[PDB]
Amino acid sequence: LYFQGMTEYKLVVVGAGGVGKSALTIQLIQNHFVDEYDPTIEDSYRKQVVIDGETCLLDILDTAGKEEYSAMRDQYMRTGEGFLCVFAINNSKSFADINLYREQIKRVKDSDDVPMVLVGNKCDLPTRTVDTKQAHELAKSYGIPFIETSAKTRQGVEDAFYTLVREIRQYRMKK
Ligand SMILES: Nc1nc2c(ncn2[C@@H]2O[C@H](COP(=O)(O)OP(=O)(O)OP(=O)(O)O)[C@@H](O)[C@H]2O)c(=O)[nH]1
Ligand SMILES: Nc1nc2c(ncn2[C@@H]2O[C@H](COP(=O)(O)OP(=O)(O)OP(=O)(O)O)[C@@H](O)[C@H]2O)c(=O)[nH]1
Ligand SMILES: [Mg+2]
Repeated sequence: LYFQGMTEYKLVVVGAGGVGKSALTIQLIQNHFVDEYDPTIEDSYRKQVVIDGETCLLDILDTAGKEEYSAMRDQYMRTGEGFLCVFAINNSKSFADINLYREQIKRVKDSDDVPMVLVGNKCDLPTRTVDTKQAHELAKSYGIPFIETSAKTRQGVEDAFYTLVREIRQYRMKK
């Protein structure tokens, strides 16, 4: 649970290719928006942050959306403590891919109450095909938070990662 007395949280960002998981992560870690698309195999970042007064060590795993790197899933799902399940609000297919990740996480962790947050990214764009209410209704049925983000403008970026931390904390305080 702790590293040098700081509370450790192992966050994993998952979702289809091109949804913005790297841009989100890099916005949180480095406070800059990546405009280019450099597909990820698997990257990781640590960040010391205060969340609700608690000094946390975040270990954020930035995973592959491209199917060619699927063999790496089982390993990150075993070690991850909470999952940001990311789709893009202009990509219907990405929204339809959410439960591919969710069900795989549940299967690997053999658990129905794994901490997760649904993230609808690219909320800056005009061309929305996935509505707020539609994604909200899904997250409600899952019993998880839903947050709209823009890696470009920073809207909701902290909220997405910090909500996940709060959910893990609540899951842990239960036990
Ligand atoms: N307008 C806008 N573009 C975004 C946003 N987030 C990401 N992008 C762009 O979308 C493209 C892909 O973003 P990435 O973060 O590389 O995507 P990814 O989900 O990490 O992709 P994989 O690593 O292949 O799974 C890039 O060109 C980003 O600049 C956002 O919030 N708004
Ligand atoms: N966790 C998980 N994700 C999966 C699985 N199969 C596919 N995916 C994800 O979903 C994507 C493919 O789903 P779609 O967006 O419908 O794509 P598609 O039509 O099958 O193929 P393309 O459009 O060519 O990418 C992959 O790139 C992965 O990100 C699976 O078994 N488990
Ligand atoms: Mg990436």
